[PDB]
Amino acid sequence: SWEVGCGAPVPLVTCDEQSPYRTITGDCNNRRSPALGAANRALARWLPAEYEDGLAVPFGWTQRKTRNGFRVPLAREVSNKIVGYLDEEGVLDQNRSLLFMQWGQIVDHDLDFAPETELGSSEHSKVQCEEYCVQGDECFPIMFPKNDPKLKTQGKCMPFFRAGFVCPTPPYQSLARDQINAVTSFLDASLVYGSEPSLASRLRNLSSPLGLMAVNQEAWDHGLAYPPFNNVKPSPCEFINTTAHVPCFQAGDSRASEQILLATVHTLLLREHNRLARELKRLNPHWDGEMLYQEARKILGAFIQIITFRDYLPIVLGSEMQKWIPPYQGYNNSVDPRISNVFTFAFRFGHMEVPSTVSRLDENYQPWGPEAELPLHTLFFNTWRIIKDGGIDPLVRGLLAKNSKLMNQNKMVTSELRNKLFQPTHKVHGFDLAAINLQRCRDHGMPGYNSWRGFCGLSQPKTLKGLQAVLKNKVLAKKLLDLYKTPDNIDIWIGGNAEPMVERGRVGPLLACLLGRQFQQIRDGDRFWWENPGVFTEKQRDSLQKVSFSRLICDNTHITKVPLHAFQANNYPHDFVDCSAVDKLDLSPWASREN
Ligand code: HEM
Ligand SMILES: *[C@@H]1O[C@H](CO)[C@@H](O[C@@H]2O[C@H](CO)[C@@H](O)[C@H](O)[C@H]2NC(C)=O)[C@H](O)[C@H]1NC(C)=O
Ligand SMILES: *[C@@H]1O[C@H](CO)[C@@H](O)[C@H](O)[C@H]1NC(C)=O
Ligand SMILES: *[C@@H]1O[C@H](CO)[C@@H](O)[C@H](O)[C@H]1NC(C)=O
Ligand SMILES: CCCc1cc(=O)[nH]c(=S)[nH]1
Ligand SMILES: [Ca+2]
Repeated sequence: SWEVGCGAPVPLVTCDEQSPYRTITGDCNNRRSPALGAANRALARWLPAEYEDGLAVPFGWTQRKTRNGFRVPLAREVSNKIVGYLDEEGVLDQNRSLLFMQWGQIVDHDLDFAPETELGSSEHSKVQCEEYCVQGDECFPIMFPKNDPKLKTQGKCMPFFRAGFVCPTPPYQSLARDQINAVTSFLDASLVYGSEPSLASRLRNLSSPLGLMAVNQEAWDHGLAYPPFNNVKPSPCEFINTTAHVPCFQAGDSRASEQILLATVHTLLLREHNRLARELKRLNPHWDGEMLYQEARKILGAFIQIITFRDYLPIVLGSEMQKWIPPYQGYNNSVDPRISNVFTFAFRFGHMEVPSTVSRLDENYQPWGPEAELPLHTLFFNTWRIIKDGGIDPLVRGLLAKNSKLMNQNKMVTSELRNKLFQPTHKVHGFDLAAINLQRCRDHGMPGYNSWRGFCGLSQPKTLKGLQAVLKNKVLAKKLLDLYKTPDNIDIWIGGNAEPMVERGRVGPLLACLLGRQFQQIRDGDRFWWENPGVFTEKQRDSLQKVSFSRLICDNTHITKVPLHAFQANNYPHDFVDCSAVDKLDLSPWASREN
């Protein structure tokens, strides 16, 4: 513990407190310590950072300094040697829908973002990074090992910039460098309304006191809306299809359009907002557009929070759920609702659930179109497919009917992601997320696998016979030790995901513990949590207890047949049923009798 903080977070804000609304920035959630949970501030450090210089230097950066007596293996090599796999045969989760994979990234984006640093624009310094792959300052290239096929096709490194950090943008001394978390730690739909007032505003429709969110002009989904277009260029969305010339979406989170399905749900969530703002004016026609806005925004929030804690997490967590998330017992102010720096690495167990393809299913859930099933790698920043081909409905059916990819040690991340990822400003569909995840753990200064085993009060294996036992996988261990000399150097992401999944869940014991407390801290520490008295009425809570993704789709698309359990893999037409048989959100409890 040194000092009271570091510079670069907005010095002064206000808290109306009497306001029964969340700020946009997340300030004023907590009267004791305002900035807690707030956007554009440092991620929380549950354990001390770890760097070659103990300050701002990532491990491996040096080429001589070894970690714990050994050099760290290149990210790209553990990815290839342990993470890669060819055969997509048999990798689907028999009981997890694609929706299952698709809510984690939605939730992930509500909760955190490490702003990646590229700094200036007029930059050849960017050219130095990718073309020549020059190490230095914030560029920190992932070199390819020998015998790396990409080698013959994309020079000798995948560019990779470090993550933003508190105080300077340049590194400093006398304190461990902390990465920034640009969104709000709370589960407050800040991936839809923004985390900066500036954005929140331009995101709204202010030309009508209807409390609506802004929607697109140039196009519609045969009646329904589409988020406005992110006006700035270049546009990775245009790049993928210059002919199409269709840009990315304007939404709270800046990552909204990374892959088609994500913008799919982002669209459903935006519709849901207006949908309410409309009905809130039907029942309460005496409110100002501001109120419509904040009430809808309030409502959309508990929804996210319900789906997430009620239906999502109990199956991600399984048997270690009620351990870390025993039923609600009140808003504990002494709780740090800040998102941990190592949580942002722990939640991307969500990558190993992403399957290689994405299909558009017709209104009878047979393949819509002749190119009905598409390769996932053609869907990064792909908005033209939605707009100029099908709309949201087709893709929403595949979300309900298609499976997610089950995690499996010999088959961890699909090539659409391992070899063919795409990245803005980069013109090639040749990126490795797995490697980026790894180069990332270092970039932040993550403690190694065993510091996290121990911290979670779990056996921290020292040996090879010691490791095998814990993953229950003989050769994954061998491979790991060969690549990572000792369990202590294994970068956490793969370390955490390398464990088998716990009873009924989809994550190993370590991630179970890392996630457990982080979600227990977003709730307990949320002054605006939908279940805490004050924030909602018993008549209102009652209503909120009825929501369902199924309903979400029914209210904001033209689908008709849906499954009662949107996540438990559902098959058609057996598991599917009509919208009428699906409970709705009664909006009666919000109405105000003016007299
Ligand atoms: C493409 C990508 C996805 C799907 C096709 C995808 C999916 C997920 C899910 C389902 C997650 C959680 C359940 C999840 C979490 C996080 N991701 Fe990931 N993701 C795709 C692509 C990316 C890319 C690119 C990044 C950037 C990584 C970097 O260091 O540059 C990425 C990150 C994350 C992440 C870290 C978030 C943060 O704190 O900034 C998750 C928690 N994903 N994804
Ligand atoms: C780029 O986007 C354009 C714009 O839609 C696409 O052109 C269409 O693609 C399919 C062809 O199978 C059908 O929509 C039409 O036959 C095409 N129309 C036009 C205007 O050509 C094109 O498919 C995309 N191609 C790339 C580079 O992805
Ligand atoms: C704002 O709302 C008005 C009133 O319905 C509507 O005419 C207009 O299209 C909306 N603008 C945006 C950008 O949503
Ligand atoms: C899927 O998981 C749920 C858990 O709620 C279970 O009840 C459902 O029956 C399961 N069905 C299948 C197809 O495994
Ligand atoms: C580290 C940045 C986080 C991130 C970016 C992105 O584009 N998609 C996802 S899921 N996460
Ligand atoms: Ca948030």
